[PDB]
Amino acid sequence: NPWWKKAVVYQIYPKSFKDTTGNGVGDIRGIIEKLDYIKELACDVIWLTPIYQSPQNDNGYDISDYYSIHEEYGTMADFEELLEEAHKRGIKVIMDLVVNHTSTEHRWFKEAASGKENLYRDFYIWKDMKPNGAPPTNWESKFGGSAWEFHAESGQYYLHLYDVTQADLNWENEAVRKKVYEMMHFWFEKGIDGFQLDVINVISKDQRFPDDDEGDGRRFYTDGPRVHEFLNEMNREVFSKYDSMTVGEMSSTTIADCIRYTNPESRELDMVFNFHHLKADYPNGEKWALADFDFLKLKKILSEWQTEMNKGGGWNALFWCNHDQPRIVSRYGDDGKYRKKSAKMLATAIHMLQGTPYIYQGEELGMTNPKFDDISLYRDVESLNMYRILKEAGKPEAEIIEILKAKSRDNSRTPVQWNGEENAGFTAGTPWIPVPDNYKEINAEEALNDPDSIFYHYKKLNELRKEFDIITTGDYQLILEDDQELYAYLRNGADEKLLVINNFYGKETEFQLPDDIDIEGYDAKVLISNDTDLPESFKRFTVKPYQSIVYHLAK
Ligand SMILES: O=[N+]([O-])c1ccc(O[C@H]2O[C@H](CO)[C@@H](O)[C@H](O)[C@H]2O)cc1
Ligand SMILES: [Mg+2]
Repeated sequence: NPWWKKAVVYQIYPKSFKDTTGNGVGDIRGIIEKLDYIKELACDVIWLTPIYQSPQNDNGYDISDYYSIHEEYGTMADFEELLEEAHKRGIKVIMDLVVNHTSTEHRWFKEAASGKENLYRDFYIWKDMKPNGAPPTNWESKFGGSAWEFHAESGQYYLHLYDVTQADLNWENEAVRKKVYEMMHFWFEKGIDGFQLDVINVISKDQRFPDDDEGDGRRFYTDGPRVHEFLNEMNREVFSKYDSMTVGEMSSTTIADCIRYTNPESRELDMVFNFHHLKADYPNGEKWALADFDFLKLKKILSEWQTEMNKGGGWNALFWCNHDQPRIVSRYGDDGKYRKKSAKMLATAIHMLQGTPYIYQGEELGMTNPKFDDISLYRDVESLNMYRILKEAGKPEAEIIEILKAKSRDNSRTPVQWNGEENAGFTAGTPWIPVPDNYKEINAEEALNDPDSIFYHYKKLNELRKEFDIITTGDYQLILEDDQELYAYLRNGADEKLLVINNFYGKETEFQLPDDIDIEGYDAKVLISNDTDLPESFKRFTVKPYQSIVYHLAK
């Protein structure tokens, strides 16, 4: 019974969490000051997105030194004090591990690029131009364009699956794996409690490097032939030595692989995120296109991941939000009239699944997309570039702004709204990204003083996971699969059940318990609800707009 199984993790994006220095950028001291808040929310893990030394060409995911902290966030002494104060409050700390690639400003790369005969050359993935002048493969970077960048001085291309200054490490090379493990030991011995492993499932490449005539080439590196071998080796060398938690962030992976990644017998990872439920509103897999989410598909994806991982002995990391996705109230809830109720409903819908839940900073306040209506308010380079291109293509300003409001990666990066003071109390200076005007109504101080707040609903869900074992051990059973508005399911235990009923829309609808649900001899009590208007009988009743109810059934 490992500590991570009943944990709730709070995801912090430090640059937007809390500025204590006045430069408008969040810092580690700001995190320390907020530990009591995190503890009050009843999270027992904190996860920091990358804070390592980095040129910042790619939001910190381009690391030039894994052993030091980007100066703006604070000092190593600050970090060590964060670990000490977190641990004092019973809070564990996990870091972001980004080892598929490094910055091309990393010393290994600078050495490696300098000549084909340099000691570090094989730390990266180098290939010759094809005789026909083509790049070594037709693979595409996830940033667009070719995944190979030519280096004139040495006469070869290096592989970058991501941005140009993010060079893929050569995991075929034992020296590299060894270096990475040494670095992980450094952080564990400092006392951190685990890692999120960034796109870890793309580290094994097909060493034949064939062309892809059926896609962009991801089938030659996604969940590749040695990934499970590398993860298990990583587990033997590192993770097995500490009381650790590891969560792998898998890029377009499959359920069968994730079962293998997370089954305790594999000795690979503890849990994984997948992103399938967060592609439910992409029409034709077009990531920037507007569309309504496909509810039935959403329910099918969630259910499949619950039942198959449960069956296979895998473990899911449960989440709606991160620094790259729209805030969920705005995306799948109603950030208008039903902001509070729909935010509570969304939290319940996911937290009553089997898995380890993750809360993204500000999600517990029901923070919304900021709805910035002028390009001068945006920051992310992909947003600025998309605006520039759509403008040149003649799209009216208002239509471009509507796209950015739905899709900009800036949207979940606005500063956490602490209070009703200037810039919501995030900073005394000028924030690196603006705070939208809702902050006067949406902020921690307000939520903390409202017993009916989204915050306290999350706190209660968090404590429930510690109080009721069935949340962890019960199976999952989808019901009302084809219902156009309700997401309802059971968690089945030993003479004990949870019945979870969520209205995903703002209309009234009928719930009726299916005949094949056997609850003879079971007594019902409300475990948690977002509405005091409770049905006389849960077996058939009219569900209110965005109503969410969980019943504890015991025999
Ligand atoms: O510049 N960036 O910060 C950046 C870099 C890459 C990126 O795409 C992808 O690869 C990342 C690995 O780095 C993962 O973190 C992320 O989950 C995934 O979507 C998104 C943003
Ligand atoms: Mg600061």
